[PDB]
Amino acid sequence: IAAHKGVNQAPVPLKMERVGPHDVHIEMTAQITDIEIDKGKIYKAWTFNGQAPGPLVVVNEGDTIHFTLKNMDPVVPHSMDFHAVHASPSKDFIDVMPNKSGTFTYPANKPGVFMYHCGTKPVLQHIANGMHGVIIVKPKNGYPTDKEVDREYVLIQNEWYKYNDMNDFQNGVPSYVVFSSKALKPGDPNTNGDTFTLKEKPLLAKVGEKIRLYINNVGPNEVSSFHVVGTVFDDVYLDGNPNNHLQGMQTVMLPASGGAVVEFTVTRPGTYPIVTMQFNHAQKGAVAMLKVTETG
Amino acid sequence: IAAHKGVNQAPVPLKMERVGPHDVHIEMTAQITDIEIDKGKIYKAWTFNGQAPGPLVVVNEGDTIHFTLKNMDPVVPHSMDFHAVHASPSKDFIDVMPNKSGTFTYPANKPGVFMYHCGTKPVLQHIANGMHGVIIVKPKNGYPTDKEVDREYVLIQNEWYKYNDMNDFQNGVPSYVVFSSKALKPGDPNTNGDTFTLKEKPLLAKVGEKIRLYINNVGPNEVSSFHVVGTVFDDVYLDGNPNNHLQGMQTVMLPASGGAVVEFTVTRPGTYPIVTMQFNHAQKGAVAMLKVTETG
Amino acid sequence: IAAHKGVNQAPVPLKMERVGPHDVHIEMTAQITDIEIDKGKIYKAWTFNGQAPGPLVVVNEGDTIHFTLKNMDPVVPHSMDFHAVHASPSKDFIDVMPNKSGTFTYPANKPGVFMYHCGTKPVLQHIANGMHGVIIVKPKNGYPTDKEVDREYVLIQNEWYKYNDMNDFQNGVPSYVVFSSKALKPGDPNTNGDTFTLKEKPLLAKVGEKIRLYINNVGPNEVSSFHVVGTVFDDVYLDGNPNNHLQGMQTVMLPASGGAVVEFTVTRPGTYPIVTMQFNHAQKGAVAMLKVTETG
Ligand SMILES: [Cu+2]
Ligand SMILES: [Cu+2]
Ligand SMILES: [Cu+2]
Ligand SMILES: [Cu+2]
Ligand SMILES: [Cu+2]
Ligand SMILES: [Cu+2]
Ligand SMILES: [Cu+2]
Ligand SMILES: [Cu+2]
Ligand SMILES: [Cu+2]
Ligand SMILES: [Cu+2]
Ligand SMILES: [Cu+2]
Ligand SMILES: [Cu+2]
Ligand SMILES: [Cu+2]
Ligand SMILES: [Cu+2]
Ligand SMILES: [Cu+2]
Ligand SMILES: [Cu+2]
Ligand SMILES: [Cu+2]
Ligand SMILES: [Cu+2]
Ligand SMILES: [Cu+2]
Repeated sequence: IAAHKGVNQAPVPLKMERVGPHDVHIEMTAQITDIEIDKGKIYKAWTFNGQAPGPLVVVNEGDTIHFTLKNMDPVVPHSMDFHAVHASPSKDFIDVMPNKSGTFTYPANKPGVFMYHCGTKPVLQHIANGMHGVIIVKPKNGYPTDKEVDREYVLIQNEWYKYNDMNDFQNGVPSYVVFSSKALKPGDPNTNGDTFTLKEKPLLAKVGEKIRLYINNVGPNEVSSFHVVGTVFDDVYLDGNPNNHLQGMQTVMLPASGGAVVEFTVTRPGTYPIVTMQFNHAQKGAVAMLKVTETG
Repeated sequence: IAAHKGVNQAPVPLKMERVGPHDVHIEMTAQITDIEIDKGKIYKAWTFNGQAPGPLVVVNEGDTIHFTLKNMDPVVPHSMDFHAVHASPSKDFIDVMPNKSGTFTYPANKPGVFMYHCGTKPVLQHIANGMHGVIIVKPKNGYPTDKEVDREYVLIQNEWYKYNDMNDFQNGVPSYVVFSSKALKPGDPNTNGDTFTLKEKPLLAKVGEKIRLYINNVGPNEVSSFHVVGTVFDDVYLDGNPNNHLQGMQTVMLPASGGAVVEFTVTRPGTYPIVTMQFNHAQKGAVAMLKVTETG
Repeated sequence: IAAHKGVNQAPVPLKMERVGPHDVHIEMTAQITDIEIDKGKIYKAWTFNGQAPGPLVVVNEGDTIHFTLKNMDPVVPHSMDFHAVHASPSKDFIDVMPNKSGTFTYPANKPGVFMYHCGTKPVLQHIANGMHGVIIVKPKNGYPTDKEVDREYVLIQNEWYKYNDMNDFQNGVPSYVVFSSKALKPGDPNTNGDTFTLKEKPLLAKVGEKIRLYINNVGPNEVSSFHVVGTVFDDVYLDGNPNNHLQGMQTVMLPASGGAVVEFTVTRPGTYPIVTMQFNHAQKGAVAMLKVTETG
């Protein structure tokens, strides 16, 4: 796209603020931003806010979201579909033109770990170029295992293809499959989908801890066989709904867009890989690390 | 196949009749029928009854099915495997020769949303050429959410490959992935697996309704990441068995042949896409539409 | 690998012995062994104990495993990752050099049907060349349906690719997808992942029996849509954990490394195929047979 040549729009922070006990404002951008997805490999991503996957959104069950998209792309329209919400797609997930904004309002009434993504045709093009992310909706009544959890992180799986190549997006294997982590609390890492960051800068934990991961596989095209090496998931909540409780899972199958809350205990000091057990994907980048120390 | 050149056997209606409180007769054909799977693209499908996927069968839990297959194909044997039934495959899912009939009897004792397909070697060839469908077995005791459901439809996902090409069937990506709808009540649409019909003629519903979909992914080869845009599944029954209850799912993973009953609320007027979130497949056809109006 | 040319190391029996009420010794080898994966096709597999998948391990919930790997490969290091165990991967799933041994100790505290595999980088290479298997951990309190089960077997699904070809392992479709059976009791078959053995020598059962299968899809790369033709699964325990109970499933979705305990009734004499309903994989080998007779 001629109008994207040389474009590298600096990341813009997510803006959120609570405007009522059950109402929250969110403002995101659509923007074109260079991201290093593998060493020496820059992808001029289509993004929310200059991150791919996009920034983490966290709301409470029952919150109505008043969402603004400011489209900084100079030529391509963009839009937003939150899987968390009840909305009219043809009214509320509509396009925002270049250099314009749009505001849409809709409720998040279901707890869980939801994908969000651009909804502009061809949606495959917009998702594969980077316009995906996660919104967490916290359950009013928590999870039954909340009191056991010592530490928590968010991990997202996505693919990368040949650059803006619709034939490859439709018909080709992914060139890379990657993990990223998005911060929940101050000091947590906040990273983009790449083959290396969570190897070189592992997530951190302490011996004996029960860890919760909020996870989503945003695809666009693949499923995930999510596994933490050296442990077993004590508890799994499919899509992060507390009712969808499984126990003692080795591996959690995630559809494209699928989420989960998974919890597991790290019993011994060391480094614990986090993989998809679809090992062709792990070989192509989808391995993160958890470093477990006596202190944390 | 020389004997299929120029063959286009007109669709023949499914025949069913109840013959006892727990016994039902079903008569289907195997026949060779041209189907427009994408605009301008005719596939000379191997079918049950001239539809691909085949006609919908609905029975009650505990019904014994007395099934007749009349093979109209001039050269290829065909057969029937119902996933709903307990049967001896080597006696009861056997081949029927060209221009012959065969009758087989077997019980449907499990509620749910089952695949059916031809069982003739190579089974991949017979399924990929179009010989797939759904049989619904209604639970004796219903589902716990029956009283909440306002409206219901059946949707089926399938792939199409290069025509009768066993190399492609085994080794290639699908050329198209598609939805079809099969009628449960008078006036419901009844369509074949194609890239366009359920876009151009959306399923219909009314604002505020709880919708039930009976769904199955018949493959042959792919899994599905089933999602209704702009809603969340309130309740999901895996394979349509009432016991396999999930709540608040964004996306339902379906194996090849996998079924589900999914229920969701449409809160606002508009058009709601129905997708697999494996967006390479959605791009290749697997998007249906649900049009939600103030009246229905 | 020059040092593997002409190498065919005869299979060595698994060694296990109980050393305390909650402690078990296991000794395995890593070795290079020719396996006929399809008629006329020899794969010089990287194996545990000369089998691919490797030998079956069965322990009790709460058993600590004192595991020794004796590496007979003349040049490549190997290692062991049991999905059953809590361990420090960077201390306990480490490499054993050629012609050396290593001993590692770790608890199996979770019931279920777990993958095991080599953990040596590139792990895809080691798994795809054959270093995969299953460990069953028997639940202390059994399964709720134990008293209904008449007969049980273990089945494992795996893929085979072009020989030691990392490009194909990462980017290619499987050349073969296969089932194998591993013995639980004397007289049970014990076979390797190949396209033919369980067709030519079916598993055996008697009319009317409830059959339990302990199943795992070891991949490396594909998911499985596991189905027994002519029946429905009465009960399914995901990953073999008794809590993860489903009923009346036609088809069980297994992620890569995913396990299950599945139970089903065979009502009539005959031969019952066992498939993945991803029929491209079934066409490429993934069909086993169950022969059901009046006697067994
Ligand atoms: Cu309030
Ligand atoms: Cu507002
Ligand atoms: Cu966009
Ligand atoms: Cu892939
Ligand atoms: Cu703790
Ligand atoms: Cu799956
Ligand atoms: Cu693993
Ligand atoms: Cu009766
Ligand atoms: Cu009759
Ligand atoms: Cu047929
Ligand atoms: Cu595909
Ligand atoms: Cu209603
Ligand atoms: Cu979506
Ligand atoms: Cu004891
Ligand atoms: Cu010892
Ligand atoms: Cu190895
Ligand atoms: Cu495949
Ligand atoms: Cu019995
Ligand atoms: Cu089938």
